[PDB]
Parts: sequence; structure tokens; C-alpha cells
Amino acid sequence: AGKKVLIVYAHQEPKSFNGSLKNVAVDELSRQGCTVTVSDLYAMNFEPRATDKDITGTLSNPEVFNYGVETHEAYKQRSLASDITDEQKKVREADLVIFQFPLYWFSVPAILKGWMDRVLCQGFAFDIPGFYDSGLLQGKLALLSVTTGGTAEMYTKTGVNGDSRYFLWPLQHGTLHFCGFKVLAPQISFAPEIASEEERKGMVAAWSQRLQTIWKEEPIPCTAHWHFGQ
Amino acid sequence: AGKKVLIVYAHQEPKSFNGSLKNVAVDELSRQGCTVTVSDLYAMNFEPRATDKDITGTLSNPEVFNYGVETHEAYKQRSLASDITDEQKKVREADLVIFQFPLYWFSVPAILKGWMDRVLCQGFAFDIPGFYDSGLLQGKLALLSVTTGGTAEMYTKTGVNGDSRYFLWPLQHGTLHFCGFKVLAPQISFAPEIASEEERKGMVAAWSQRLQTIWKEEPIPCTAHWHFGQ
Ligand SMILES: Cc1cc2nc3c(=O)[nH]c(=O)nc-3n(C[C@H](O)[C@H](O)[C@H](O)COP(=O)(O)OP(=O)(O)OC[C@H]3O[C@@H](n4cnc5c(N)ncnc54)[C@H](O)[C@@H]3O)c2cc1C
Ligand SMILES: Cc1cc2nc3c(=O)[nH]c(=O)nc-3n(C[C@H](O)[C@H](O)[C@H](O)COP(=O)(O)OP(=O)(O)OC[C@H]3O[C@@H](n4cnc5c(N)ncnc54)[C@H](O)[C@@H]3O)c2cc1C
Ligand SMILES: COc1ccc2[nH]cc(CCNC(C)=O)c2c1
Ligand SMILES: COc1ccc2[nH]cc(CCNC(C)=O)c2c1
Ligand SMILES: [Zn+2]
Ligand SMILES: [Zn+2]
Repeated sequence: AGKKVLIVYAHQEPKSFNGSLKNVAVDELSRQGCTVTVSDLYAMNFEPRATDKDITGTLSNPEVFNYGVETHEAYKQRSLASDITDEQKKVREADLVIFQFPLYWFSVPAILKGWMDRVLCQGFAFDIPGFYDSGLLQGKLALLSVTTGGTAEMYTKTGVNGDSRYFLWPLQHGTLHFCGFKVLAPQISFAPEIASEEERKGMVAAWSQRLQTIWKEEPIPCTAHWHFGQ
Repeated sequence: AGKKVLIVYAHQEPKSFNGSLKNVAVDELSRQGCTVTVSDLYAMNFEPRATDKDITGTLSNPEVFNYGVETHEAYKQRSLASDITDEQKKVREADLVIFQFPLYWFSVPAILKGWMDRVLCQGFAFDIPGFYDSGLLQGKLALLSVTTGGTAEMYTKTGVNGDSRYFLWPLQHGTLHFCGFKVLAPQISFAPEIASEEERKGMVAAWSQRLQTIWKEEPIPCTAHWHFGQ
């Protein structure tokens, strides 16, 4: 209600189920009085590739290009490409970052993987040392709102695809927790293409419903046990 | 007769450790008499975004764009973009596909995620019921040759990053095994940037040596147990 939210959205079609989930999030968070910003990656033609065009100043080592080293320096020097710094400003100001996307190969679509690769650079999102619980984005919350082609049953320990929490590991732990985020439970909307119109409406309303009390939620314990068990 | 190998390579710098690993694989497999092809993604400025430009001609439903449906239809109608079909031909002809890349956020760099998203389309790499053990690329071998920033110790069951098999899941099981590939054990070159010059030349040498008997190797048992179990 007195918070800022950044929604990083990755779907090509406004009329899609992902489009609906993104829109209801904007509607509900706005109704609450929150400040809301959406980075619609495909509409922005967001650059996913990590290249030397991401640094505009003199390279530290112009003979052997190392993306991590050069972007870390460029961040400190303020010589990163502006599309990257534009996103960093949104993240810096946000209290909560919601990622809205369809699962592609049990991960994020490449345009969103590119956002992770390029925006969460050393110096901004983490440092060495300064990761996991000491990540630079500590104090901020993050939530993955994903949609799948597979059904919930397929995403179980005994299902063909295994438990859904397994594929969340690189994203929730390896990325968000690594950067210091407290991770809220994922919103997983299963197989909307298969579901009925009513079921679809039900999944949208369940997300809107959850958002009504999102600020009262506790984050998940982002650990190997939560993700894998035993 | 002999064997064909496709190396999908994702690094910006020819002089990099990844570059050396790619070059030694070409050298050794070429020496053995194998047919070798390399898709140098950054040099090709490979497009990572899944968009409507991936279909030439007219869409099956230009009212509501569904990437999966549209690319499935385009594959069947021979209407996919040429960058995608060029890669599919290389995959179709290959007996082994080696992916050479540095680990970015517990996964592949976005440009390689884009190759995965755009090249491995329904109808080409999988279908109903062609998936996992019956995936359409059955008969082919696949192998991940990854370099990391974190030490082998950090990637232990109780290490801060967790076991490496944890992040391998979405790639080995969710992607490669899903498409029918028999997955060979991953080649992990841990923290080459911190290692000594000789430890480095050592890691390169180990990879070249392993490649000497790559065709005698047996595919790992790609299962939830292999990745998380004991
Ligand atoms: C490259 C690629 C890789 C993939 N890999 C995976 C994977 O690893 N695992 C997996 O499980 N899936 C995978 N998928 C499938 C993908 O995750 C699903 O297609 C996606 O999650 C469905 O989301 P959508 O928004 O596109 O659905 P839509 O096609 O939009 O379908 C949802 C339906 O809901 C309707 N709808 C929209 N808004 C509303 C509303 N407000 N109320 C009611 N109905 C509404 C739509 O019109 C539509 O008919 C992959 C897809 C691609 C293209
Ligand atoms: C966006 C991003 C996200 C990342 N996320 C992760 C992550 O999730 N997990 C993680 O662990 N790390 C992560 N990293 C780190 C990354 O995985 C490592 O930086 C990368 O794997 C190192 O490989 P390289 O080829 O770039 O090394 P290089 O720096 O190119 O090479 C290391 C050294 O080897 C030397 N060398 C090259 N060839 C040879 C040879 N033939 N013999 C001897 N010496 C040689 C080089 O000159 C150099 O000094 C991330 C990096 C970035 C930029
Ligand atoms: C990995 O498992 C799945 C499961 C359900 C799915 N539905 C659709 C796709 C992929 C469709 N991509 C293209 C480019 O055509 C898919 C993959
Ligand atoms: C997990 O996320 C990341 C992201 C960008 C990165 N750059 C470099 C490293 C690892 C290098 N650290 C040590 C001391 O082993 C890294 C990790
Ligand atoms: Zn965690
Ligand atoms: Zn498997």
C-alpha cells in the first residue's frame, strides 16, 4: 500500500494467460495504492545477449574480453549500456519484484534469462564477498509467477517432470537468493492451455486473491531441503 | 561409417578458457576422423528471442500469437526462419551434440538458452508421445561442457551452491533427456579463472583425453535420483 513493485514480464502476447496474470497484478497492486512498474521485455525488444556492447568505456583488458570483469568495472565507473542501468534503477527502487513468465525448458524464456544475466551484475546485485544472505539486494522481496504446459500431476516427485520445486532451484536459490532477495512462494498456474475457461478464470482470480495479502506473507526458507526434501 | 559432432559454443572471447576447450574438442574430434561442425553463437549474433519473426509467411492464428503452436505448425509447413532451420539440420545430422559454455546463473547464457528455446521446437525435438525416452532426437548423444566461477567445494551437497547435479536438472533432464538425447556425463571445469596456469592446461588436457574415448562411454541414468538422490 506504501510499497513499490516491479513486474518483469516475458510474454509475446497481450491477450495470453500470462498477459492476464500480469494485468490483474497491476490492477490489484494499483488498487491497493502501491507504485507499480512493468518491464514488458518483448515489447521493449530487450537485448538478451551478454556482449561487449554492454560497456561503453575503456575496457580493463581490451585483449581478452571477460564479461563479468568488464561489467563489474563498468558498473563502478558508470559506463554500462543505458538499457541495463534503466532496469537497475527499477530494481533498486522496488520493494518487491515479480517475474511473470511461461516456463521454457523448465526455466525462464531466453529474453528474461538475458535480463538476469545483464541486469544483475557484480557491484549492483552481489559482490565477492556479498552474496546469498549478504547479497546486495537484501531487504527486497522476489516472487516467480510461472505458467506451465505440463499439469500439476506431471510436476510431482512421481510425475514425469519431477517435482516443480526442482526446476525452481537455479532461479530461486542460484539467482534471487544469491542476490540477497527474500523469496516469496512461487505462484504456479498449471497448464492453462489444457484447463477450461472456468478453471482459467479461477487461476487468475486466485492470483489476484493472493495479491490482496501479499505484504503479510513470510518468505520461503530458500534451502536445499525446501527444494529437494529429506 | 564415421560420426558427426555438433559443438554449440557460447562464449564471446576466442582466447577464453571456453574457447580453448572448444578448440581442443575440434582438434581431437577432427584428428579421430569425425565430421565436426561448430555453431559459435556470439559470432553468429544468434537471435535468442522467441518471436513471431521465427515464422515466415502467414500465422495459423494472427489474432492471438502462441509461440509453441505457431512454431509447431511452421515446422510441419517448412515455414520456420532460416537461422532455426540451419541449426536443426546440424542437429539432425549430428551423432553427438556438445554444449560448451560458462555457467551463468546456474544455467546457460541467454544466447544459448535462446538456441534451446528456438531450435528445439515441437515436431522437431519432441511431440506427443515423443519425449524423454522416446524423444524425437533419440539415438543421439548430448553432453554439457561447463565452466564455473564457483569452486568444486562450493558445489557440494552441503556447500553454499549445492550439488552441481541440482542445477544440471533443467538442462540434462528437462531439456536434453526430454528431447530423446542419451546424456553423457557433464564435463565440469571448476573455477578456471582462479586456478594456476598449469592447473588450467591440465583441465584442457583432461577434456582432450576424455574425448579420445567419448564413443565408448555409456549415457548417465538421467533420473531424479541421479540428480538429487543418493
Ligand atoms: C520454447 C518453449 C519451451 C517450453 N518448455 C516448457 C517446459 O519446460 N515445461 C512446461 O511444462 N511447459 C513448457 N512450455 C509450455 C509453456 O510453458 C506454456 O505454453 C505456457 O506456460 C502457457 O502460457 P500462455 O500464457 O502462453 O497460455 P495461453 O496459450 O494464453 O493459454 C491460456 C488460455 O487462457 C485464455 N485466457 C487468457 N487470459 C484469460 C483470462 N483472463 N481468463 C480466462 N482465460 C484466459 C487464453 O485465451 C488461452 O486460451 C514451453 C513452451 C515453449 C514455446
Ligand atoms: C552473467 C554471469 C553470471 C554468472 N553466474 C554464475 C553461476 O551461476 N555460477 C558460477 O559458479 N559462476 C557464474 N559465473 C561465472 C562464470 O561461470 C565463469 O566466469 C566462467 O565459467 C569462466 O570461464 P571463462 O572461459 O570465461 O574463463 P577465462 O577467464 O576466459 O579463463 C580463465 C583463465 O584461463 C586462461 N586460459 C584460457 N585458455 C587456456 C588454456 N588453453 N590453458 C591454460 N590457460 C588458459 C585465461 O587466459 C584466463 O586467465 C557467471 C558469470 C556471468 C558473467
Ligand atoms: C519440456 O516440456 C514441454 C512441455 C510442454 C510443452 N508445450 C510446448 C512445448 C515447447 C514448444 N516449443 C516450440 C518452440 O515449439 C513444451 C515443452
Ligand atoms: C552465482 O552467481 C554468480 C554471478 C556472477 C559471478 N561472477 C563470478 C562468480 C563466481 C566467482 N566467485 C568465487 C570466489 O568463486 C559469479 C557467481
Ligand atoms: Zn536459497
Ligand atoms: Zn532424465
